[PDB]
Amino acid sequence: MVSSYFKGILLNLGLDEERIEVLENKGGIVEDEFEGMRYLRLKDSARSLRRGTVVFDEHNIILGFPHIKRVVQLENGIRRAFKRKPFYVEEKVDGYNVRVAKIGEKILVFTRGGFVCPFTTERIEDFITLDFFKDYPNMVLCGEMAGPESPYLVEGPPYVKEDIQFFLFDIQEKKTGRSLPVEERLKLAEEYGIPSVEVFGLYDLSRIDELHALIDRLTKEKREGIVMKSPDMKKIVGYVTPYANINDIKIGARIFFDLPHGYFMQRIKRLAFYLAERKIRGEEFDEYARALGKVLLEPFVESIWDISSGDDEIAELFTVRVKKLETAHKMVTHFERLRLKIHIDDIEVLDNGYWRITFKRVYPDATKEMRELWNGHAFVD
Amino acid sequence: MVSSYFKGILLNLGLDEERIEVLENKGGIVEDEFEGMRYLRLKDSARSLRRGTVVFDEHNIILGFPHIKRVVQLENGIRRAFKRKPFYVEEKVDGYNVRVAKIGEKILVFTRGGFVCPFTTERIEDFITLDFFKDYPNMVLCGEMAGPESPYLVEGPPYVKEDIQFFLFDIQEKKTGRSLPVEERLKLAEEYGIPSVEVFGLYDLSRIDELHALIDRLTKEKREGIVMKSPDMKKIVGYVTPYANINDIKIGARIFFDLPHGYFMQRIKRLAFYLAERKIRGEEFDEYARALGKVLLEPFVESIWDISSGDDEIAELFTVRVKKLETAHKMVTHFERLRLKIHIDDIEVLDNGYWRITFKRVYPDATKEMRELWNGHAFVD
Ligand SMILES: [Mg+2]
Ligand SMILES: [Mg+2]
Ligand SMILES: [Mg+2]
Ligand SMILES: [Mg+2]
Repeated sequence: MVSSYFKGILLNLGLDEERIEVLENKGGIVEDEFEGMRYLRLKDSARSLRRGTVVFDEHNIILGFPHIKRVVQLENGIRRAFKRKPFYVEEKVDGYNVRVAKIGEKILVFTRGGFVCPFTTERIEDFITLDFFKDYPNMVLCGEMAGPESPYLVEGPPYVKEDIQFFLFDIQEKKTGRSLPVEERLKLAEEYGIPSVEVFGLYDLSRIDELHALIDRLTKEKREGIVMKSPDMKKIVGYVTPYANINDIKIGARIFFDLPHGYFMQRIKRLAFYLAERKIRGEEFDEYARALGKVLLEPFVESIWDISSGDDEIAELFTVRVKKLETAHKMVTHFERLRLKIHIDDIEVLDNGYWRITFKRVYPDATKEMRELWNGHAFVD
Repeated sequence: MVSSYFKGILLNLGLDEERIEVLENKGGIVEDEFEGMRYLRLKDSARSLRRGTVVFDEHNIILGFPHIKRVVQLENGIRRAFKRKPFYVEEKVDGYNVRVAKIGEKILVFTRGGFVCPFTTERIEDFITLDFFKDYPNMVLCGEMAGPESPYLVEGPPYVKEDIQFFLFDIQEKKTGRSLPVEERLKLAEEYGIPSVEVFGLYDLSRIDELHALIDRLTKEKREGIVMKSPDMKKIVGYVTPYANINDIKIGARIFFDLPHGYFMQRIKRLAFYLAERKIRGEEFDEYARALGKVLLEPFVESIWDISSGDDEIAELFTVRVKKLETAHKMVTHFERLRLKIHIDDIEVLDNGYWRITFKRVYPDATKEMRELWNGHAFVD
């Protein structure tokens, strides 16, 4: 299942031989390959080695991201996490996270599960100077890839009007995964001109009313929310806008089936706690209730009508821009290896010489369940 | 864990000794007691022995109910289940199901999991002549207990204006669980004056438009739906109204947490498929969307405000009528044994000599989760 080359590295990191065998047999560790370079992916956590960790050799170990906790009640979430101590407040940007690292002579870009993204790996030179990795070869740039032409999302921040952008939110050490303190990370982003998430400033519990006002502005601006970080990066909590919760449901309800457990319920919960904390009542409350009902039902009913004839599969269209047509071929191979059903729908050359690729992503499992129910399949609750 | 008396009975029914041991160790079979009579309850299925089966001796075996499948698309659900053959259409009544049987010299009433209900056991003589069991001691009357003064629900059919009522929907053999054909069951209900679910008539696929019209009438009348049965009772499918799905969410959203998996999602799904099948559009669609958003959010936000001070637990009030105060004491003991937190809030003697008991049922686990989130606990998605 997994080479003794990689199991030897795990042994030297202190994993037990029995744990390695269980991980190997259960598919918790798997081998992958990018441009001929073999590496190990952690599909499950292995003690200190978080899910999404990748191992190329004894030194080139890129730790997966911790799961960052969210609060649904902002004022008490702050009181619990930070008491009255100060914390940085940054934008939560709605994209996909990436880790950028120098591996051998190559700059590689990893998505959350530890896959090398051929698209982002080709594009990352458009956003980050490679000087950073000449000076800090053992550091990992951590950021959100976000915009309207994304390979993995169909939404994004309003201020990215075309293509896609990188937004730094952390700088971590290889092997240990240790985060730089906020201030040092921000100094490095300045020094190397690395685009950053917006840092709104330094706040504390006493400024809760300014933070509510910020959330209200972000909601009207169709932005995702905030991430709250102690200066030493040891305490991190996120809080998202009602816009983010409502729009997530709208996008998801087109598919409905085969989504992460609790996808819709969690966002209904976050909406209810926002309405409760902000004391929203009267007509304003009614507009949220109407919006929630609309985004749950309208996209879902439309897909039912789509599938009800019997030909089509539920689908999402998206576009990306690539420098080389060869990258588009590599993404098709990459999607096929990820067990996604995605094909090229259109291609256009742009006036700057980039290729704009339109992909169509279809959802056969959600389609099957939706169609079986339409066709009268009977099931127990 | 479980007496050799009962394991001997299971052996004679053909269960394997190893299966019995696994069931015993896992708590899939447990012993219970009512008025000094010991019996075995099946918390898990055991081959042919469905969950909720109870065993008192070699003969007094009362089979649990099959899980009756539902369709979410009525016309195609009928086409799939029945093709163009006729089927009976009965009312689905929103209550709790019961099995009534003669055990020794006693008439006992069992709820779905196989518990003897002390309330319904005391009350059942108000609805069914015990003559039936003099003539058919080996038959089980199966019905819904429904009304505004219910120990287990806080909703019910509109035409039960006070107290609670029994509605027969099946007659089954002891030990085998075999259902009588519809016509024989209806003849017996007539002969013994047993109150029945409304039988709307005999229908087929060709009458789908009359069935949609029926569903529309039932929805406006705040009734639950229909159950479709082949005359031989071998094919049974249910279909519920949009009213039932919306009101279920409204009731459930007061608690929200600690409910059956998929409770809300399943009812959102049923609403979407009704809107799609009936081609509901425009203002009519908007009113369903507004209703769905309101029943998800309003009861939930109200409970958050309730718990936000820190004293109260989420609660439901209900009333029942009993002939004897002693029955009220037995229900408290019964609730305590079921791991419910329910106490007596009020008592009133009625002009007919019955006692009206007001109980308060509280939800400590849902309360705890709701309050932790309000108080700022941070969690991953
Ligand atoms: Mg995100
Ligand atoms: Mg989003
Ligand atoms: Mg029911
Ligand atoms: Mg109901």
